[PDB]
Amino acid sequence: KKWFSEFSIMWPGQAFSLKIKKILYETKSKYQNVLVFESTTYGKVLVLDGVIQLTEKDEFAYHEMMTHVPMTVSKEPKNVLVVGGGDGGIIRELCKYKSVENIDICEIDETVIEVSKIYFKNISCGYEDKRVNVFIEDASKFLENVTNTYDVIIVDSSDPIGPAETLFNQNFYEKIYNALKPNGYCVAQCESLWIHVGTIKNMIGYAKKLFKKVEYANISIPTYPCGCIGILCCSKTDTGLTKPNKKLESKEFADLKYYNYENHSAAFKLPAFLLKEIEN
Amino acid sequence: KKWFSEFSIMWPGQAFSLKIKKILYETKSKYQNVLVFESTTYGKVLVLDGVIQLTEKDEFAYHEMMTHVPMTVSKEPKNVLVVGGGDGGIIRELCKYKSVENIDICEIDETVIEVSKIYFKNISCGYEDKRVNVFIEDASKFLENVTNTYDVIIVDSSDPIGPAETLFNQNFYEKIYNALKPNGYCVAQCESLWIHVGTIKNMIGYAKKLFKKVEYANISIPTYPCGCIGILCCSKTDTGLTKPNKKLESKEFADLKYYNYENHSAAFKLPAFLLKEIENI
Ligand SMILES: CSC[C@H]1O[C@@H](n2cnc3c(N)ncnc32)[C@H](O)[C@@H]1O
Ligand SMILES: CSC[C@H]1O[C@@H](n2cnc3c(N)ncnc32)[C@H](O)[C@@H]1O
Repeated sequence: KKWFSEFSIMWPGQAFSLKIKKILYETKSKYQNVLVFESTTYGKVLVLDGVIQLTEKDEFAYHEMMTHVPMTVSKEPKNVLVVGGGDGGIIRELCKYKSVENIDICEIDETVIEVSKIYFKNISCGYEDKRVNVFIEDASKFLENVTNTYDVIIVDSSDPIGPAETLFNQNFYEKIYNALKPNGYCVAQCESLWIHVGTIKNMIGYAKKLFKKVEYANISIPTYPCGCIGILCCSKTDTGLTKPNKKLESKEFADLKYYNYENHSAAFKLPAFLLKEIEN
Repeated sequence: KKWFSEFSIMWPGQAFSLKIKKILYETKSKYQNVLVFESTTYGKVLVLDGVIQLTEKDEFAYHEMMTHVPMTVSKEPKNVLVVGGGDGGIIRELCKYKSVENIDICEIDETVIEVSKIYFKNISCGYEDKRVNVFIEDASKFLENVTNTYDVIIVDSSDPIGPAETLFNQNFYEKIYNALKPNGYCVAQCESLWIHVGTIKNMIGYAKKLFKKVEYANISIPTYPCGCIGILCCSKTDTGLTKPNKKLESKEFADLKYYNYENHSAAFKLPAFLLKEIENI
């Protein structure tokens, strides 16, 4: 009985392994190597170019924090875009907001959507919502001509090596800024504070050229390297994304497993060493 | 270059590994297998029975949260007990409080204190402080017949597989409770909320039979399984441990790399699923 090991040039000197119960699917798509397996203790796992993208056991932490942070701050969002996120976990959490009109997703790799629909039904269930519109395209190309459209943009990308390489540069952030409404918000997956603080500082700096308020939050998730991942939070208004404007009290939100009102703000209380690195 | 991989029945089906620059020391003590190695990206690493105890790069997160949460709540803590903690990290943090009068440490395995002096001098530097008294004993035995003595008890244990087994039971918590002053506090290492909910529920339940207010806080640390570890927070007053009564702003605290006043309280804002489980204790 074998183990899967996640080793990368992006985090050298460390590795995380999961014991494999069985391999479910492996193929090479037009864009990336795609592996799906049942682990013995974290449920099903999705792997792209040898990097864990999700497990069934902990995916809610990431998907709920990335969605409910901006969606409890934006008032009356009508148009939201997911960049990347082919598994559909973000769309799942977005569907819970009954007054959103259009959920647009731009995913480069249609094989990730297919596989998610087949093997991760509890994640990909939102694709059935008739408000969902799917665009199969490089988001960097998709966003190049959009302006003044989205209330919230959620960048749920894979890591900078592979097709997401176009999503971690200044030009992309300008596109996000322009694609947003005047009071719109963006959140984006961003490097772990335990790995490359220099990358976080680079990303904050690209955002701060455009956005009035740029903040960083941490989410605990055991199957990403170092057991955590950042959220780069970008606001066009001065008030930012640290404090929710509403409580998720309706029935669609009863079963949340991570997010709540208090932990929203707590997510932005970062270790002292990081604060010092990003203050200056 | 070889890798070190951390396997345990306490975390089946997963493992974290670190690339080994060089092996520094390996010995079987009277109690456990002791390993020290230099990793390629985390510095030196202390391993006990095949489980990572600390690394140089991230040890401050655990030692600072474990220490400064109770020490900023207790108003005038003069006598403090560390259980376990042979490496010295909690003692280092405690020595920063000039107003502390006495620090007792009870550590079962003196080889771990010896190894820490040799290979972890930036962690073991407090053993030189003249306030520090060292007892080499199973803390379960040590605390029999200690009563109404400590303002703070900090239980920096290894995992419950091995000699720390005697620290993860109701009997231990009766001793802690008796050894603390009437407004004393205890904090105890209490495992990962991603995989140890069973243990976390058992421990909180033992503490709740004695203490009026029992809380749980989480610390981000990448070299413990799941990238986090919790603090079982035990108070004899109803106000508990979530709000500090002092700030760490003086020179002695200039070097803090994790803890601050907001982070203290934020540590206790737990994931929704964990809150639901703690409701079922
Ligand atoms: C699984 S969540 C991360 C996703 O980001 C998608 N992705 C990577 N690069 C891009 C890109 N340039 N545009 C849109 N989606 C992308 C990946 O194919 C993956 O499904
Ligand atoms: C390295 S910090 C953890 C410390 O807890 C110590 N320890 C484990 N069990 C006990 C015990 N029953 N009493 C005191 N210290 C202990 C271990 O030897 C280790 O040095």
